[PDB]
Formats: sequence, C-alpha cells, structure tokens
Amino acid sequence: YQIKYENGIANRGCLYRLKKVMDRAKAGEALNIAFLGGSITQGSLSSKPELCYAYHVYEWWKKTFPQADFTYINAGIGGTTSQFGVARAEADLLSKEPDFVIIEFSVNDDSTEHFMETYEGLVRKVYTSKTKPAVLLVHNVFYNNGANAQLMHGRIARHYNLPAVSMQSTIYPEVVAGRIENREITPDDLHPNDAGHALVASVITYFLDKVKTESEPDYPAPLTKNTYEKSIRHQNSDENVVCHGFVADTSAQRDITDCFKHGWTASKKGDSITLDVEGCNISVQYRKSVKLPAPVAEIIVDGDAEHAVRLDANFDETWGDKLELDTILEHGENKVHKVEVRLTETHENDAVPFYLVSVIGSSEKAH
Repeated sequence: YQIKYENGIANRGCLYRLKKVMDRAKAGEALNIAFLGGSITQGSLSSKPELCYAYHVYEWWKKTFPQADFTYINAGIGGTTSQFGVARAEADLLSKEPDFVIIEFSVNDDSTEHFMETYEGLVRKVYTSKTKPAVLLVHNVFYNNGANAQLMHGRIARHYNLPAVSMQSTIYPEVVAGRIENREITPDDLHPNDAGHALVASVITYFLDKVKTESEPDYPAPLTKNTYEKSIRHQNSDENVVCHGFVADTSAQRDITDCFKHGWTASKKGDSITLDVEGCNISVQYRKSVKLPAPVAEIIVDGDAEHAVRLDANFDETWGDKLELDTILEHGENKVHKVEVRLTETHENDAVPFYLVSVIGSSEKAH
C-alpha cells in the first residue's frame, strides 16, 4: 500500500499555538502532551501501552526535541463521547495543565447536530482554558464502511481555525481499494492493532513534522447553541443528594479508566435517589453490564413520571461493560431540576447491582 499523507490534513488551521509549543520545546522547556478521546486514544487494541498512537505521538515530541522534558497525559476512556469529554475535561485533562491536546472523538460521537453541539462545548472549554493549549483534532474512521463524525467535527475545526488530521482520507482509501486487508490493521473494523496504531500515528507525525519545518484569530461566537460548554457532573460528593436505597460507592478510583466509581449502587426494587441538578440539559451515566442479568431503573425529571426514561443495565452487546450516557432533557428550561432514579426491575439471580455513575447538568456559557 501507499498512503497519500497530504490527504490526511483535513484542516491546516492556525498554527500559532502549535508553533509556540515547538519553540518552547526547542528552548528545552518542560511540556505536557495530552490526549482526550475514546478507546482508540486509551490504546485499544495495541499489544502494549507503548505501541498505541498516543504514545507514538508522545515519542515524536521526545525524539524531535531531546532537550525538552515531556509528560504523557492519556485521558482516553473507552466507549465514551465528547458529551462525557466536556463534563470530565476539568478533572481529567485541564487539571494536568496541558500544553498540547489531541481531541479524538470522531468514531465515538454519532454524526449528528447533538454531537456537533457537545464537541463545540468541549473545544471551547479546552481552547479557552488557563494554559491556552495547542489543540489538534484527530478523526479516526470505521473500516467496515468508511464512516465517521468528521462532517460535524470538521465544521467546528474550521469555525475555530484548528488543525485537524483524518484517517478517513488516508488509511480508509487504501482499505477500500483492497491494498490493506482490514484484519491486517484492525480485528473489529474500529480498534486498530499495533500495525494500525503505527499508521494512525504516522499520519499525525507527518503533519507535526510539516508544521515544525515550515497572531491568533479573534475568538468567535459559537456556531451551535453551545448549551454543553458548562457541564457539571453530580456524583456522590454532591451535598444536595438524598438516598432512599441507593448507596454511595466510596471506593478508590485507581485511574479514570476505572469508570464505575464515585457513584451509587442499588440491588432492590424500589431503591431510589433524588438529586437537584441545575441546567437546561440533563443526562445520566450508568453501567450497561455484560454480566447478566442486571436491574432496570427509570429516571424522572421534575415529576414528569408519565415520561420516565428506562435505564436498562442488561447490555445486549458483548465486547464489555459500557459506561452509558443518555440525554434525558435537552434545550429545556434553565433551572434547578429535580431528578429521581428508581429501580423498577430486579432478578433473584442478578450478577451485579445497578451502578448510577452521575447525573450531568449542562447550560450555555455566555459569549
């Protein structure tokens, strides 16, 4: 095969920040290199941590600027979207004071206006954060059909003048032409193996090298309604929560990939919990278990019990447990909402309790 590396540059964008980082690296400064994304960022399915695309890019910085001290920040969490990204960005990323951030959600997000809005919130939050990091968008692709959410994400890339690179226009073309057979680079048409991770990194490093060897735009008003930029998780530390059967999980989170932490569990029909959640949007995070059977709950907002949403912990897929995030209220009234979650179905032989990870309240941050 032969990749057309120039076709990987989906958006050149404004290179001011990225070139400032390179200049700091050249001067031998200490720099924080970060990655925020789904399972491909976390590193699935590389055979070792050092062979995922993220570590390859990290190794690029080290090798290109041996005088600098780099710190590796991998904030990938498998099977999650930019909607979780904007709510976790402060804790998982921005608290680490990153100098360079890859954002990688284009095969996690669906290609919809909803995800355009959540990704815009994430991009705005990271781009305007204290350390004013260089941001590079990375767009992976599904190898079974060529799909991704780059139509939505790319609109955000062009709106903010951000650099962006794509596998949809580099690797997938060699797959569809039959010069790379899918199983050479991915066992499941989504997660790259070692060979695939090295190809993904090569597309990214092609661009980083071009930038290195080659005044910021005015920060614009949002393109979408941008109602997710402020996204606050309500977890078991929240002082307005009242349990009636649900019990807080106080166990240690070893790291962020241990994602069923800081929430609450329940095993019995009728177990419930009530939360006060401010915003115009409400979403809920909970476990979908491949260990079956498991309980079913309902979530009710502002007593609208006739319109409860069913949260079923019985996962019908097999790759593993999913950290589900369901949007319950969108573009509603911005107020303190009452939220209740109650268990509605249990089984004598339930393998696991229901795990309520968070309720997320969101609203616009004014421009």
